Amino acid sequence: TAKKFKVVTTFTIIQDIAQNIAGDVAVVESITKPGAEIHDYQPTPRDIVKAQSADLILWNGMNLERWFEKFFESIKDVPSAVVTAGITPLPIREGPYSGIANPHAWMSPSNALIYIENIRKALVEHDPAHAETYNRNAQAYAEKIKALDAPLRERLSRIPAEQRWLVTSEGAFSYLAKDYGFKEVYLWPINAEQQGIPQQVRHVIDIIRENKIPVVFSESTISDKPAKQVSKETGAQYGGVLYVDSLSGEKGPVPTYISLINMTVDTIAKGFGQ
Ligand SMILES: [Zn+2]
Repeated sequence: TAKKFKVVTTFTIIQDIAQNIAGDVAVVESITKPGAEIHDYQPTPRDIVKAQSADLILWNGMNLERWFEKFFESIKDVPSAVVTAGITPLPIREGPYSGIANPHAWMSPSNALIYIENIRKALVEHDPAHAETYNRNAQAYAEKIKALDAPLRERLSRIPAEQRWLVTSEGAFSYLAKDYGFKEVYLWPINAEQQGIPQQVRHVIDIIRENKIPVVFSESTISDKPAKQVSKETGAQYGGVLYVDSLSGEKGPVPTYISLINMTVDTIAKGFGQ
């Protein structure tokens, strides 16, 4: 066991999934820090250094990392793989990014099985000496992720179907909302320039009042102020922060992808009174 194979991912969700497949034979690091906003992140010369010293680079695609392709052309002779191949996208519904793929495909546990398989294939292709380890680690982790779905599905099924309105800040939850049958309401369709402008806030306020939706949420990499303004003006409680675009730090409450899905579903269910 000389040097461990080095994998660099764009953001922390992919880091944790990939590290479970890598096990003990590769080290996986994320370019972005826990808590950092990932869509419009601005890479630095230190990020270039980290990617250039990798043996493999992994990114989401599906219009997530607006910085990645320009960043990756600075990198020489390091292979890359997009980990969302074979996932059917949901289009963004409005705004300047309307009609392109919503990147947040990892919020569906069923989609996460495809993430696992794509990362396994990339590690097996670019580090073939360790293929048996990657294959065994991916099979074990996919078992965990597959078993994850049933308790989450049952928990959220407790909410009456016509009350399943998921009101968030970024429209980051479309794939989870589809899996578990929630109608989707958000203050902005995807992180970008405008986030909590008027018109956005008022439309969401209107939908909450018409349907008496009991709760509204924010997310861990953006500002909680728009969601709190929405809850102040309506009958909705502020349900707290959901995790979607980043893990917490390793010593925080959301250290892993599994903990992210569990925590987001728990916080939603609690917002509806379980
Ligand atoms: Zn996002």
